[PDB]
Amino acid sequence: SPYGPEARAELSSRLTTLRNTLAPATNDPRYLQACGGEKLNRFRDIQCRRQTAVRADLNANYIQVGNTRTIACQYPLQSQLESHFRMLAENRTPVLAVLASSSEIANQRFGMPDYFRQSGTYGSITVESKMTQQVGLGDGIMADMYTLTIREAGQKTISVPVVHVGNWPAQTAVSSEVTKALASLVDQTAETKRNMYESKGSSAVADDSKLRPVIHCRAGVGRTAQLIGAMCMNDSRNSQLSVEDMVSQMRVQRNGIMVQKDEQLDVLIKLAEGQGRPLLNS
Ligand SMILES: */C=C\S(=O)(=O)Oc1ccccc1
Repeated sequence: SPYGPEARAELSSRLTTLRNTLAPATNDPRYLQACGGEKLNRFRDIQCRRQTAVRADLNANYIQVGNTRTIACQYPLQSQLESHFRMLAENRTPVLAVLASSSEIANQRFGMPDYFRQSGTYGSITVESKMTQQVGLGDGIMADMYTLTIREAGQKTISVPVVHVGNWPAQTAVSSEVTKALASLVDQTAETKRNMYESKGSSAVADDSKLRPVIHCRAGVGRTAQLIGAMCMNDSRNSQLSVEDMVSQMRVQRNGIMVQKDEQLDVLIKLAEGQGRPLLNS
Protein backbone atom coordinates (compact mmCIF):
# COMPACT_ATOMS: atom_id res chain seq x y z
CA SER A 1 0.00 0.00 0.00
CA PRO A 2 1.52 3.32 -1.18
CA TYR A 3 -0.29 5.13 1.58
CA GLY A 4 -0.63 2.15 3.88
CA PRO A 5 0.33 2.62 7.53
CA GLU A 6 3.50 0.61 6.84
CA ALA A 7 4.31 3.09 4.10
CA ARG A 8 3.62 6.10 6.28
CA ALA A 9 5.64 4.45 9.04
CA GLU A 10 8.71 4.04 6.84
CA LEU A 11 8.49 7.68 5.84
CA SER A 12 8.15 9.05 9.35
CA SER A 13 10.91 6.58 10.16
CA ARG A 14 13.42 7.91 7.64
CA LEU A 15 12.25 11.39 8.47
CA THR A 16 12.90 10.81 12.18
CA THR A 17 16.48 9.66 11.66
CA LEU A 18 17.00 12.68 9.44
CA ARG A 19 15.50 15.07 11.98
CA ASN A 20 17.93 13.52 14.49
CA THR A 21 21.09 13.63 12.39
CA LEU A 22 20.30 17.24 11.48
CA ALA A 23 19.86 18.35 15.09
CA PRO A 24 22.19 21.32 15.61
CA ALA A 25 25.25 20.72 17.78
CA THR A 26 27.15 23.42 19.70
CA ASN A 27 28.85 25.61 17.13
CA ASP A 28 27.56 23.31 14.38
CA PRO A 29 29.40 24.09 11.11
CA ARG A 30 26.21 23.28 9.21
CA TYR A 31 24.36 26.17 10.82
CA LEU A 32 24.67 29.95 11.00
CA GLN A 33 25.97 31.20 14.36
CA ALA A 34 25.06 34.21 16.51
CA CYS A 35 27.75 36.87 16.12
CA GLY A 36 29.35 37.57 19.48
CA GLY A 37 26.27 38.35 21.52
CA GLU A 38 22.91 39.20 19.99
CA LYS A 39 20.44 36.31 19.88
CA LEU A 40 20.00 35.12 16.32
CA ASN A 41 17.54 32.20 16.56
CA ARG A 42 14.16 32.91 18.06
CA PHE A 43 14.41 29.37 19.42
CA ARG A 44 17.92 28.12 20.19
CA ASP A 45 17.17 24.59 19.01
CA ILE A 46 15.59 25.64 15.71
CA GLN A 47 18.56 26.96 13.81
CA CYS A 48 19.39 28.06 10.28
CA ARG A 49 21.28 26.20 7.54
CA ARG A 50 24.39 28.26 6.86
CA GLN A 51 24.74 26.90 3.33
CA THR A 52 21.39 28.38 2.28
CA ALA A 53 21.23 31.29 4.70
CA VAL A 54 19.80 34.43 3.07
CA ARG A 55 21.34 36.94 5.48
CA ALA A 56 24.18 36.52 7.96
CA ASP A 57 21.90 37.95 10.62
CA LEU A 58 18.52 36.31 10.05
CA ASN A 59 17.10 32.90 10.75
CA ALA A 60 16.01 32.46 7.13
CA ASN A 61 17.00 30.13 4.28
CA TYR A 62 16.71 29.64 0.53
CA ILE A 63 14.71 26.44 0.07
CA GLN A 64 14.11 24.63 -3.19
CA VAL A 65 11.76 21.71 -3.21
CA GLY A 66 12.04 20.33 -6.71
CA ASN A 67 11.68 23.33 -8.97
CA THR A 68 9.86 25.32 -6.36
CA ARG A 69 12.12 27.84 -4.66
CA THR A 70 11.09 30.00 -1.74
CA ILE A 71 12.33 31.36 1.53
CA ALA A 72 11.36 30.10 4.93
CA CYS A 73 12.29 32.07 8.01
CA GLN A 74 11.38 32.52 11.64
CA TYR A 75 9.38 35.45 12.87
CA PRO A 76 11.81 38.41 12.93
CA LEU A 77 13.07 39.61 16.32
CA GLN A 78 12.87 43.29 17.26
CA SER A 79 16.46 43.64 16.11
CA GLN A 80 16.11 41.57 12.96
CA LEU A 81 13.31 43.86 11.70
CA GLU A 82 15.55 46.22 9.70
CA SER A 83 17.54 43.40 8.07
CA HIS A 84 14.23 41.57 7.68
CA PHE A 85 12.72 44.45 5.76
CA ARG A 86 15.97 44.77 3.82
CA MET A 87 15.71 41.17 2.69
CA LEU A 88 12.05 41.19 1.66
CA ALA A 89 12.89 44.28 -0.34
CA GLU A 90 15.93 42.97 -2.13
CA ASN A 91 14.18 39.67 -2.74
CA ARG A 92 11.62 41.76 -4.60
CA THR A 93 9.28 39.62 -2.51
CA PRO A 94 6.32 38.50 -4.72
CA VAL A 95 4.31 37.44 -1.69
CA LEU A 96 4.80 37.18 2.04
CA ALA A 97 3.00 34.32 3.73
CA VAL A 98 2.70 34.83 7.50
CA LEU A 99 1.11 31.84 9.21
CA ALA A 100 1.62 32.93 12.80
CA SER A 101 -1.58 33.72 14.74
CA SER A 102 -2.84 37.15 15.78
CA SER A 103 -2.95 35.66 19.25
CA GLU A 104 0.76 34.85 19.06
CA ILE A 105 1.55 38.30 17.81
CA ALA A 106 -0.53 40.21 20.37
CA ASN A 107 1.31 38.21 23.02
CA GLN A 108 4.11 40.61 23.93
CA ARG A 109 5.69 37.74 25.85
CA PHE A 110 6.27 36.19 22.41
CA GLY A 111 8.48 38.96 21.01
CA MET A 112 6.73 39.03 17.62
CA PRO A 113 6.44 42.67 16.45
CA ASP A 114 3.31 43.50 14.45
CA TYR A 115 5.77 44.39 11.76
CA PHE A 116 3.37 43.89 8.89
CA ARG A 117 -0.10 44.90 10.05
CA GLN A 118 0.77 48.38 11.31
CA SER A 119 2.81 51.18 9.75
CA GLY A 120 6.09 52.16 11.36
CA THR A 121 9.75 53.12 11.01
CA TYR A 122 12.59 50.78 11.81
CA GLY A 123 15.60 52.98 11.39
CA SER A 124 16.35 54.34 7.93
CA ILE A 125 13.38 52.24 6.81
CA THR A 126 9.75 53.34 6.99
CA VAL A 127 6.94 50.84 6.50
CA GLU A 128 3.35 51.37 5.41
CA SER A 129 0.78 48.65 5.97
CA LYS A 130 -2.18 48.83 3.62
CA MET A 131 -4.93 46.31 4.36
CA THR A 132 -6.28 45.02 1.07
CA GLN A 133 -8.61 42.02 0.99
CA GLN A 134 -9.83 39.28 3.32
CA VAL A 135 -10.55 35.78 2.04
CA GLY A 136 -11.96 32.81 3.87
CA LEU A 137 -10.19 29.50 3.27
CA GLY A 138 -12.67 27.13 4.84
CA ASP A 139 -13.25 25.71 8.31
CA GLY A 140 -13.46 29.36 9.24
CA ILE A 141 -9.77 29.94 8.56
CA MET A 142 -9.03 33.41 7.19
CA ALA A 143 -6.48 35.03 4.93
CA ASP A 144 -5.95 38.69 5.79
CA MET A 145 -4.05 40.49 3.07
CA TYR A 146 -2.06 43.68 3.18
CA THR A 147 0.37 45.44 0.86
CA LEU A 148 3.65 46.13 2.62
CA THR A 149 5.46 49.19 1.35
CA ILE A 150 9.13 49.39 2.29
CA ARG A 151 10.65 52.82 1.66
CA GLU A 152 14.27 53.79 2.18
CA ALA A 153 16.52 56.65 1.14
CA GLY A 154 18.69 55.77 -1.84
CA GLN A 155 16.87 52.45 -2.00
CA LYS A 156 14.01 51.51 -4.33
CA THR A 157 10.49 51.63 -2.93
CA ILE A 158 9.05 48.12 -2.82
CA SER A 159 5.52 47.14 -1.94
CA VAL A 160 5.12 43.52 -0.95
CA PRO A 161 1.83 41.63 -1.15
CA VAL A 162 1.08 40.10 2.21
CA VAL A 163 -1.04 37.06 2.98
CA HIS A 164 -1.75 36.60 6.69
CA VAL A 165 -3.54 33.67 8.26
CA GLY A 166 -4.71 34.78 11.69
CA ASN A 167 -6.58 31.73 12.96
CA TRP A 168 -4.00 29.01 12.23
CA PRO A 169 -2.98 27.91 15.73
CA ALA A 170 0.69 26.93 15.98
CA GLN A 171 1.70 23.26 16.36
CA THR A 172 -1.36 22.11 14.39
CA ALA A 173 -2.44 21.23 10.86
CA VAL A 174 -5.37 22.69 8.95
CA SER A 175 -7.82 20.91 6.63
CA SER A 176 -5.94 19.63 3.58
CA GLU A 177 -8.80 21.42 1.87
CA VAL A 178 -7.81 24.66 3.56
CA THR A 179 -4.08 23.98 3.37
CA LYS A 180 -4.75 23.68 -0.37
CA ALA A 181 -6.87 26.81 -0.81
CA LEU A 182 -4.04 28.75 0.83
CA ALA A 183 -1.22 27.43 -1.35
CA SER A 184 -3.20 28.57 -4.39
CA LEU A 185 -3.86 32.07 -3.04
CA VAL A 186 -0.24 32.37 -1.95
CA ASP A 187 0.78 31.27 -5.43
CA GLN A 188 -1.94 33.41 -6.99
CA THR A 189 -0.63 36.50 -5.24
CA ALA A 190 3.02 35.76 -5.94
CA GLU A 191 2.03 35.28 -9.55
CA THR A 192 0.39 38.69 -9.92
CA LYS A 193 3.25 40.66 -8.40
CA ARG A 194 5.92 38.56 -10.11
CA ASN A 195 4.26 39.24 -13.48
CA MET A 196 4.38 42.95 -12.62
CA TYR A 197 8.15 43.02 -12.17
CA GLU A 198 8.40 40.98 -15.38
CA SER A 199 6.29 43.55 -17.17
CA LYS A 200 8.17 46.45 -15.61
CA GLY A 201 11.14 44.75 -17.21
CA SER A 202 12.59 44.09 -13.77
CA SER A 203 16.01 42.43 -13.51
CA ALA A 204 15.39 40.21 -10.48
CA VAL A 205 14.00 37.82 -13.08
CA ALA A 206 17.44 36.69 -14.18
CA ASP A 207 18.57 36.34 -10.57
CA ASP A 208 17.30 33.05 -9.22
CA SER A 209 17.72 33.80 -5.51
CA LYS A 210 15.20 36.63 -6.01
CA LEU A 211 11.45 37.06 -6.41
CA ARG A 212 11.09 34.33 -3.83
CA PRO A 213 7.91 34.02 -1.82
CA VAL A 214 8.69 34.24 1.87
CA ILE A 215 6.86 32.14 4.42
CA HIS A 216 7.06 31.90 8.18
CA CYS A 217 5.07 31.18 11.29
CA ARG A 218 6.99 31.73 14.51
CA ALA A 219 9.93 29.33 14.26
CA GLY A 220 9.40 29.01 10.51
CA VAL A 221 9.33 25.20 10.48
CA GLY A 222 5.89 23.86 11.30
CA ARG A 223 3.03 25.74 9.69
CA THR A 224 5.57 27.14 7.30
CA ALA A 225 6.79 23.76 6.14
CA GLN A 226 3.20 22.66 5.63
CA LEU A 227 2.49 25.54 3.23
CA ILE A 228 5.72 24.98 1.35
CA GLY A 229 5.01 21.30 0.88
CA ALA A 230 1.58 22.41 -0.23
CA MET A 231 2.99 24.99 -2.61
CA CYS A 232 5.41 22.37 -3.88
CA MET A 233 2.87 19.81 -5.06
CA ASN A 234 1.01 22.80 -6.44
CA ASP A 235 3.90 23.46 -8.86
CA SER A 236 3.06 21.57 -12.07
CA ARG A 237 6.74 20.70 -12.56
CA ASN A 238 7.43 18.71 -9.42
CA SER A 239 6.07 15.58 -11.03
CA GLN A 240 7.51 12.51 -9.28
CA LEU A 241 8.85 14.54 -6.37
CA SER A 242 8.22 12.35 -3.35
CA VAL A 243 6.99 13.39 0.06
CA GLU A 244 10.25 11.89 1.31
CA ASP A 245 12.10 14.40 -0.87
CA MET A 246 10.00 17.40 0.13
CA VAL A 247 10.74 16.91 3.82
CA SER A 248 14.28 15.62 3.44
CA GLN A 249 15.07 18.59 1.19
CA MET A 250 13.57 21.33 3.34
CA ARG A 251 15.38 19.89 6.34
CA VAL A 252 18.75 19.87 4.63
CA GLN A 253 18.08 23.36 3.40
CA ARG A 254 16.82 24.87 6.69
CA ASN A 255 16.86 22.47 9.63
CA GLY A 256 15.78 18.93 10.56
CA ILE A 257 12.66 20.25 12.24
CA MET A 258 10.99 21.12 8.94
CA VAL A 259 7.46 19.77 8.96
CA GLN A 260 7.58 19.91 12.74
CA LYS A 261 4.39 18.10 13.77
CA ASP A 262 2.88 14.86 12.47
CA GLU A 263 -0.56 16.16 11.61
CA GLN A 264 1.40 18.46 9.34
CA LEU A 265 3.14 15.60 7.57
CA ASP A 266 -0.23 13.91 7.35
CA VAL A 267 -1.77 16.76 5.35
CA LEU A 268 1.09 16.74 2.86
CA ILE A 269 0.71 12.97 2.83
CA LYS A 270 -2.98 13.44 2.10
CA LEU A 271 -2.49 16.15 -0.54
CA ALA A 272 0.17 13.94 -2.08
CA GLU A 273 -2.11 10.93 -2.07
CA GLY A 274 -4.89 12.51 -4.08
CA GLN A 275 -2.22 13.36 -6.62
CA GLY A 276 -0.92 9.83 -6.75
CA ARG A 277 2.43 11.26 -5.69
CA PRO A 278 4.85 8.78 -4.10
CA LEU A 279 5.43 9.00 -0.36
CA LEU A 280 8.68 7.12 0.04
CA ASN A 281 11.67 6.80 -2.29
CA SER A 282 12.41 3.50 -4.00
C1 LIG B 1 6.85 28.07 12.48
C2 LIG B 1 6.76 27.10 13.55
S1 LIG B 1 5.59 27.19 14.39
O1 LIG B 1 4.48 26.76 13.57
O2 LIG B 1 5.38 28.57 14.75
O3 LIG B 1 5.64 26.25 15.71
C3 LIG B 1 6.51 26.32 16.78
C4 LIG B 1 7.68 25.51 16.86
C5 LIG B 1 8.54 25.61 17.99
C6 LIG B 1 8.25 26.51 19.05
C7 LIG B 1 7.08 27.31 18.95
C8 LIG B 1 6.21 27.22 17.83
